[PDB]
Amino acid sequence: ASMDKVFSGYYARQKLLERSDNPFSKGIAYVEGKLVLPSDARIPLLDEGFMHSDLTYDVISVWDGRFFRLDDHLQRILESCDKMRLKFPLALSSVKNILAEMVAKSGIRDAFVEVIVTRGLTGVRGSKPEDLYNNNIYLLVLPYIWVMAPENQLHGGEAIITRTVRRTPPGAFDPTIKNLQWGDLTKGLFEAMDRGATYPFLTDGDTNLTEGSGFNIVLVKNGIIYTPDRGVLRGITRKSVIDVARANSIDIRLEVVPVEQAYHSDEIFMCTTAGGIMPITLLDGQPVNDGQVGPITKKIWDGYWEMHYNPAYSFPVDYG
Amino acid sequence: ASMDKVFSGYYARQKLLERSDNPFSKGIAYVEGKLVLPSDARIPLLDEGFMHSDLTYDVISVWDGRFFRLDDHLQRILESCDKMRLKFPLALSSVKNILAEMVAKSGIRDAFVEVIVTRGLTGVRGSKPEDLYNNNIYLLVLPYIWVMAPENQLHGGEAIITRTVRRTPPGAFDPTIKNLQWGDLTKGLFEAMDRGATYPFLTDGDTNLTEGSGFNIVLVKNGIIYTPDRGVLRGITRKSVIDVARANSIDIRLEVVPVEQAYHSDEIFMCTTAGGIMPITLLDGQPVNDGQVGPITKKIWDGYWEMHYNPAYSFPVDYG
Ligand SMILES: Cc1ncc(COP(=O)(O)O)c(CNc2cccc(C(=O)O)c2)c1O
Ligand SMILES: Cc1ncc(COP(=O)(O)O)c(CNc2cccc(C(=O)O)c2)c1O
Ligand code: NA
Repeated sequence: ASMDKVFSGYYARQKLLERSDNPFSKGIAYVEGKLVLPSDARIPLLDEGFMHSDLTYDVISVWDGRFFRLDDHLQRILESCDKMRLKFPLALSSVKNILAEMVAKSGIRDAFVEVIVTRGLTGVRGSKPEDLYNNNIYLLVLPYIWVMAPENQLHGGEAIITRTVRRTPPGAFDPTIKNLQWGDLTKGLFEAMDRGATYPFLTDGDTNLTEGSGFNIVLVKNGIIYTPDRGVLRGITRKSVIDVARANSIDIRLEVVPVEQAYHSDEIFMCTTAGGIMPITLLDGQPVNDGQVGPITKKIWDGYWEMHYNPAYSFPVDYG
Repeated sequence: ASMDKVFSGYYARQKLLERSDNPFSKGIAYVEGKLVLPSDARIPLLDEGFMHSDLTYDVISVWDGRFFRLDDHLQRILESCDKMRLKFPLALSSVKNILAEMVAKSGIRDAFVEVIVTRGLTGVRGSKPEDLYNNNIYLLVLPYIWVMAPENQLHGGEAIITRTVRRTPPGAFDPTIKNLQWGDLTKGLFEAMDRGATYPFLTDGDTNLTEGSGFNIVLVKNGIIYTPDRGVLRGITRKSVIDVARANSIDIRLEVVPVEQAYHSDEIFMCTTAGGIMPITLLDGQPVNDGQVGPITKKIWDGYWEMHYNPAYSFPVDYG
C-alpha cells in the first residue's frame, strides 16, 4: 500500500487490542490438546525438542485479520518433517482449523503464529510401542513480532558481515529444514551488539553470503536483485519478493552471492515473516550506497504488503 | 575393576532398586526450585532453551553410590556458561548439595545426572545484554544410561565413519561448549541405523575424525593412543583415559587424527560418562584389526572403573 497506510492501520488495530479484556489478547498456545495462555504453557522436560533440539518449526503471519500464505508454510513444514524423518502429527485441514480458532479466540488481527514439531518422547520411550508420543506438536499465537520495527523501516537498519561466526553448513544441518538450533545465529546477534550494529549477515566461511538471525538477505545492484541460492532457508518472504520482482519486470537472480558484492550494493534489504521487507542502510558501519532506502526496496515493500490482501495468497480469519 | 566385578555389582544393585517402592526410584528432577517426577517434569514453552536451544548442559555419573568427577563437570559447565554469556544461576556449592540430596532421595546408586542452564525467558534477539542474565537451571537424575550396554562391551560394537553428515564446525558453534544442538549427531545416528551399524563417527568434512553422538573417539596403534584435539568436547571420560594411560606409561597423543588412521587401528574405543569405555570391533562393516577387544582398551577400562573408588576423583553419597 504505502509505508504510512500499512503502519497506521497496524497501530490503530494495536490500540484496540491493548484495550481488550480478553486474556487471550496477549496470545494463546496449544499443548497436549489444550488451549492455554503462553506464559502458562508447559512442555515435557523429556521432550526431544528440548533434550536434543530434535524438532522443526515454521512461522506464519496474520495481517489485518488475514492469514498470509498459510498453505506455503504448511507445505514447507511437511517437507521439513520428511527431511527430519518426523511425522507431522495433525492433518493439515485440522491444523488450519485449530490455528484459525486460536487466532479468532485471541482477537489478534496482526499475529505471529508458530508451529513446532518435535521427536516427542522417542528417547525415553524407546522400549515402548510406536504411538502418539513419538511426534509432538505445539502451536503458538502471539501479537505480531517485528525483526525491524515500523519506525526503523523508514530509514533502514545497521548490519555487519559476521567475523566471529559462520553459518552451520548444510553437511552439518540442512538449512532448508527450518530449525531452532540457533547456536550460530545467536552468536551472530551478540557479535552485532558487540560491534554496535543490529543485524548479523553470516557467511559460509567460504566467502559467500548466507542468511541472518531470522531473515534472508537480498542485494540490489544496477537494477537487478540478488539473493543466495544455497546454505539458507527458502523463505516464504523471499518467495514473495520473487513474485513481486517478476510482476514488476525486475530481474531477480538466485545464485551464489559473494560477500564482496554487499560492499558495492545499490540497496540491501532483509526479508522475513516477522516484519516483512526490512531495509539495511548501514553495513560494517558505512553507508550502503547513499545511505537511503532505495527505489527497488520500496517497490518490493509495496508489492509485498499488497499481496496480503490478494485472495490467491491470503484468507480472512472468522473472528465470530 | 574387573569386567564381570563392575557389571555384576551393577546388576545386583539394579535388582534391589527395581524392588523399591520409593516414588523417586525411577528418577527425580528439580525444576523451578521444586522436585518432580521425570515424567511429570515440565519446562516453560517460552524458555529459550526450547525456543532457540539457547543453553549449555553437562552430564555426571554416580557409580556404586559415588559421584564421579563432579567437580570437573561443574567447572566445565561454568566455563561453558562463560563462553555463552550465561550466568550460572545457583552457587556451585548449592548445586552440588542439591544433586547429592536428589540422588539420596531417589535411592539410586548408579545414576545419570544432567544439569541444563538455559538463557531463560527473554531471547537474545532485540535485547540488551543486561536483560539476558535471568537464566534458568534444570536438574535431572535417572537410573544410569548406557551408550553401550554391559553385555555389548564384552565383544565391542559397530561403528561407521559418517558420509551423510559432518560435525558442526567450531566457527558455527564451539564444540567445547557442551550443547544439545544435535542436528548433526542425530542424523549420524540415523545414518548408522541405515547402514546396519550403531555408532556414528563424524568427520570434520576436511578428512579428520571428530567425535560421535555422545562420546569421544580413541584410536590405538602400535601401543600408542590417539584422540582428536580439536572440533570436539574435552570429555571428562577422555581426561580420565589420559590419566589412566599416564599411570600405565602408555603414550597418548592429542592431535589431529586423519580418518584414514581409523582403518588401520589395532584397537578403537569410544568414551563417555554414560557407559565409560566402549570398544568398537567393527568399522564400516569390517573388523577392527582381528575383531577382538584389545589389550590397551582393557587396561583403560580397568583403570577407569578403579578411578570411581579413588577419593581424588569421587565421593560417596549419603543415603541415610
Ligand atoms: C534462518 C532464517 N532464514 C530465513 C528466514 C525467513 O523465512 P520466511 O520468509 O519464510 O519467514 C527465517 C524466518 N524465521 C523467523 C520468522 C519469524 C520470526 C523469527 C524470530 O526469530 O522472531 C524467525 C529464519 O529464521
Ligand atoms: C558430543 C559429545 N562428545 C563427547 C562426549 C563425552 O563427554 P564426557 O566424557 O565428558 O561425558 C559427550 C557426552 N554426552 C553425553 C553423556 C552422557 C549421555 C549423553 C546422552 O545424550 O545420552 C550425552 C558428547 O555428547
Ligand atoms: Na504427540
